[PDB]
Amino acid sequence: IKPDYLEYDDLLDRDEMFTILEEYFMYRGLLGLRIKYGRLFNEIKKFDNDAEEQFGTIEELKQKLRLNSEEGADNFIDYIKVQKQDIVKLTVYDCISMIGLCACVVDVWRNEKLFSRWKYCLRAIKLFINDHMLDKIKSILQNRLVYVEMSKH
Amino acid sequence: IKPDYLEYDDLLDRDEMFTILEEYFMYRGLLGLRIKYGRLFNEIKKFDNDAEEQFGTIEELKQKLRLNSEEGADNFIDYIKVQKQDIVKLTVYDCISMIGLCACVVDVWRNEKLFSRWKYCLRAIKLFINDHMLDKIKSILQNRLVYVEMS
Repeated sequence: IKPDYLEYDDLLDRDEMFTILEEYFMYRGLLGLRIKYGRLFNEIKKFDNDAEEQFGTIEELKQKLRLNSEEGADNFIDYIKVQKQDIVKLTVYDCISMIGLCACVVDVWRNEKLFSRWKYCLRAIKLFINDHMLDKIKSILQNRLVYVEMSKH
Repeated sequence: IKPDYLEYDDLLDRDEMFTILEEYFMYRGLLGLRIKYGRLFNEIKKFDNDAEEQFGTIEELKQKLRLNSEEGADNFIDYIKVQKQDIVKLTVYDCISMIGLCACVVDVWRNEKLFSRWKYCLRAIKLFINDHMLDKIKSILQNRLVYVEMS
């Protein structure tokens, strides 16, 4: 039995990166951010700054992708597919931004009470981020948490 | 890719009973009941009446098990185990009541904001309800979706 990552402060080798993301999008997509999260989720939450810098503001995407419309989730998927196409050589930082983007998008859906749409973030991650990139993200989060430890003490 | 069951109105052979329960406890345990549910979840929601009749009120269970305490989830699991060892011959209706019981319990945890504890309901289901009983429950829910239409 694996741990619950909502209030998890670590990221060990035994922890699966995708599962962390599954729970992250479930919890953020259903409960939102006004909740106690652990150091782990708190790090992933910072991916939001990246996403805005790379893909634009959520207010813009919301209008352009018509996120809250019936075709909103399908549009988001096509948009993600378009992003993956258009980027010349994908870096781990693209993948990080992309996650932050999903997070911001899931916020829009939660507020609209389209609660089942958090699933689409996972579908998008699967399309955008391969196992090799998930490893690199996990390695980065592990480093970032080690520094958060130093900062604390 | 399987469907999302939050607003699902059916229950087909291809739908796995455990997965339905996974999502049910996730959604009820995190969002609660003031949400649009499909006919499927609405049926499982009725398991609540069963649970009260068989295991007692949630107010009492909450006090007896001290559900919101640090040991609350472990206590609930113990409770489930005890109840199972105790039942001479387990019926599908015992399993149904037990699910309703988990549902009522998850409500307590949600209100306390112990949001990760919904997982324990699944752990409890796995202990209490074998695949054979899950099939019988699925069969009943399939009938009930029909019975409801009739009415």
